[PDB]
Amino acid sequence: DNTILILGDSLSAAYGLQQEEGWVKLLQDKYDAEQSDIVLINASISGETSGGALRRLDALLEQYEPTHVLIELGANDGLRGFPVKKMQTNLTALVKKSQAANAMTALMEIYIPPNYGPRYSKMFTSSFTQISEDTNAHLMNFFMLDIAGKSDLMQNDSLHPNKKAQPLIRDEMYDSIKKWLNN
Repeated sequence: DNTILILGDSLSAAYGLQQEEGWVKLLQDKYDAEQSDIVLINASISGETSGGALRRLDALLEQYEPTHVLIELGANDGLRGFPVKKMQTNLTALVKKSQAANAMTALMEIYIPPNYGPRYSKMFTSSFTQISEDTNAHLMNFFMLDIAGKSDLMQNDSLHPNKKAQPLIRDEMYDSIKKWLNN
């Protein structure tokens, strides 16, 4: 039983693509073809924030009783310049609710452009390390780091990865998930 609830935003919800082209579904295809027992449940919603997810999580945990929760949230809070202290409170509560439901929890590190200056971007990214220290959630590398500088992998809007990016993200997530579940 390695059932992983993916609590993400547009970076995991196949924004601008068909759901079947998105990395979560491509990653399940890979698992299915390699005799894995991992099952991904995608609960990602485009535009989701840390506080919006917090309002949904109790119901998702009751619904699926996942053994693992992988959080990929906060980019929308940071793009909007929301206070990092409040995002940190919200993400910590997400982790603690997941752990209280017996789910092993991972948190993806997120990076944002300096739309509110470099110091806010550092405050924002460092908060994920602080939540991991506070909760013991497993920190995951941001899969966009090696994608966002490649224009052939990004949609016209320069924000969302395109269809070509999805197999690449699938392979980074295969590796990050494998390291977590051996970790």
